[PDB]
Amino acid sequence: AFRYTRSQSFDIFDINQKCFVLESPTQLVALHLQGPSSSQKVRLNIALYRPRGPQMPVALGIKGYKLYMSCVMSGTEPTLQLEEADVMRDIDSVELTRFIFYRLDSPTEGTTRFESAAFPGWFICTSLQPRQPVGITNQPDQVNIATFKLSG
Repeated sequence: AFRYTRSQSFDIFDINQKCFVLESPTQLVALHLQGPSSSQKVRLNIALYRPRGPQMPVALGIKGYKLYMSCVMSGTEPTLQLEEADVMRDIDSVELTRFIFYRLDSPTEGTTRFESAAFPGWFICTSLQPRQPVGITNQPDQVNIATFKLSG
């Protein structure tokens, strides 16, 4: 279990300077943005949680679109999705742990990885190629990018 402490908004880019856009209500994509005002860069409203004991556990809100990121099984594959969810005070079930990621900062380099709490060993990643969905991988930074830079 995790209990909400506060939220803070951040810009995010991957290590190749791709940002996120909301391609459709259920899919984020990563691209090099310099487009029109129908392609609006996504910011994250990062909800920080305090654990029980069983670390910076966070939920990742898609700022202004009323969505949170989650990891769920689809078929037999771990999958990143976006779900309509309100702000969750208490994450106190295996089910709700789908919304929790461990924010893993490398302070010296200012980079960050996000590991799923529901699927340990799985990390948020982007394709090496632009205009592809944001996903999860158990081979972080291996023919994908799992390294991000956040700025508040």
